[PDB]
Amino acid sequence: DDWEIPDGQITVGQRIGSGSFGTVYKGKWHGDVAVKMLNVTAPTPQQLQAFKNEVGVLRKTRHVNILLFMGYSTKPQLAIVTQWCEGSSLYHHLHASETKFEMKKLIDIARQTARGMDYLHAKSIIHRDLKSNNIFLHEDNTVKIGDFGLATEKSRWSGSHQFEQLSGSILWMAPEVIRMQDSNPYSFQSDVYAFGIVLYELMTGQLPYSNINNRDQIIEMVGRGSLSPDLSKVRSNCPKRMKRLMAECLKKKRDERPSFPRILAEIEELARELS
Amino acid sequence: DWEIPDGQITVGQRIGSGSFGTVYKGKWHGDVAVKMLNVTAPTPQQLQAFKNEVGVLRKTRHVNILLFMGYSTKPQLAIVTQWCEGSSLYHHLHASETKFEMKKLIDIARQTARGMDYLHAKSIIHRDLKSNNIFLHEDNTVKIGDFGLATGSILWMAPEVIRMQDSNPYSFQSDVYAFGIVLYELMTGQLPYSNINNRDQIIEMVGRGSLSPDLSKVRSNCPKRMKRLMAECLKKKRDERPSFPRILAEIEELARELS
Ligand SMILES: CC(C)(C#N)c1cccc(C(=O)Nc2ccc(F)c(C(=O)c3c[nH]c4ncc(Cl)cc34)c2F)c1
Ligand SMILES: CC(C)(C#N)c1cccc(C(=O)Nc2ccc(F)c(C(=O)c3c[nH]c4ncc(Cl)cc34)c2F)c1
Repeated sequence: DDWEIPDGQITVGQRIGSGSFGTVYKGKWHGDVAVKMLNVTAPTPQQLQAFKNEVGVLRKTRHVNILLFMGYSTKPQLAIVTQWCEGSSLYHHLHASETKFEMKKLIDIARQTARGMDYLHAKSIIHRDLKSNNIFLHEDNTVKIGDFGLATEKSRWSGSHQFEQLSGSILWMAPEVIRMQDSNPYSFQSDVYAFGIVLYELMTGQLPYSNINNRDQIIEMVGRGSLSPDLSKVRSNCPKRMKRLMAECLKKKRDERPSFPRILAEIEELARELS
Repeated sequence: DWEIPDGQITVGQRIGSGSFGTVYKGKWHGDVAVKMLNVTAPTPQQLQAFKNEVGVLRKTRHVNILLFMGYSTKPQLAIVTQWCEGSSLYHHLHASETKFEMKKLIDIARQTARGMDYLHAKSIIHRDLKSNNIFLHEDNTVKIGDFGLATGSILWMAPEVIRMQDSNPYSFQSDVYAFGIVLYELMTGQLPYSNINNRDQIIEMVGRGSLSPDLSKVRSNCPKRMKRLMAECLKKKRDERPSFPRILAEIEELARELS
């Protein structure tokens, strides 16, 4: 295969992070790359299948707003090679750094994120974990959507042990995803809900549910339909179109949420109005 | 699969002519560029050129190479890529005469060498590298393409190429020479031979080895290692020029030394 990179070519440099996703390094290969390695010793069946699936998903993508897949290696380690992203995630900017973006820039971040997601859905790819920490602000001018924490081990059990491991994603999980009444409750429409929460973050500067003190309460109440983000907390310069669009993306009945083509078109119209 | 069904792309403003056909800005999950052949039936030559271009572009996944996104065959042959925002390096250096700091000039050289190293690793010869084919996307990321008239090549032609030595005088080393001329443009802010008035004189004298770029025009803060590298890339004899892995390594090292 054309995207396999022979052993010896990549210089694997600094370790950036390790976790349930494997280990990510900065590397050199015709310039800067990121290298995600999924095993150290002989890979398990699970690891091999996770690697094959991730390469298969990524190889379907060629879009400016989706992390650029570049290649893979299989020996001595399973490795997925992509572009290097330079900067911080949207989550890090908004919630860890007190970055103060101008509204035109908040809308551009929304617009680029919507382009990437519209593209994914056109390629029949449900992201499954859209959230502001997976929206990379590369060189502070380009959004790159990735899945920067994809767990290699998948649980077999549709259960409440899942919520610990997915604690970093609870705020972006649609109500039907929380309730898990289907064995795989993820859809294009659950990605749209997550995008609604991102809109909330951009237009309020805050995470939803900031006054709820524990995750179990969020899980219970969002599941029951008794907790919803406080939309009144949008900043005074929030455009009217964004108030409407955010409420539509957060609709409790999944089939009432708008599609990404419609979301994108609305945000493109807004951006034109502000320019 | 990369075929884009008809009707999905909104074809917008006409930008210019391409290497074949016509380039437009378009909409397709965001901005794109679309190069279309606006004929009702393509010739064998046109179909082959389309196939060769899609085939080459599909082999590329690198931040410094224009991103291929898809193609269409009906009703017209079309090649779809990312839209590049900004201007070419030619435009910045020679038209706007944008005043870049030396750190940025070196970064542009470094990014161009990454893209070219990548191409040559993928067994792709560019054949028309020049500053008009180096797009400065968002004023800071190099995208190498072959933009034709959307953004004229004798100044970048190695002596063996300009003298028409044989029916196909191109090689990785003629790409290296073209890169040497891009280095010259970056480091001097000028085109080579800016004082020579006649194209035929340039063709004759560069081919013979009696005219070469005036390296005295390099800016006083051009690092010595960059000037020497440029001179190596510009060697009149093809086989004396360095490979891109060596070029890239040298630029990476000299850039590290500056900062
Ligand atoms: C298409 C989709 C649904 C999206 N969207 C998806 C599905 C599955 C996985 C990924 C996915 O993105 N993989 C992946 C693979 C290799 C990596 F190195 C990294 C990775 O951490 C980085 C890749 N550059 C980086 N620069 C800087 C930093 Cl700090 C980290 C990285 C990575 F996240 C994306
Ligand atoms: C891989 C290689 C050897 C390199 N390197 C190569 C070989 C052959 C052709 C091309 C090649 O680049 N094709 C191509 C196809 C479609 C286009 F729309 C355009 C195109 O003008 C643009 C694509 N975005 C653009 N943003 C802005 C503007 Cl002003 C123009 C464009 C284009 F140049 C590249």
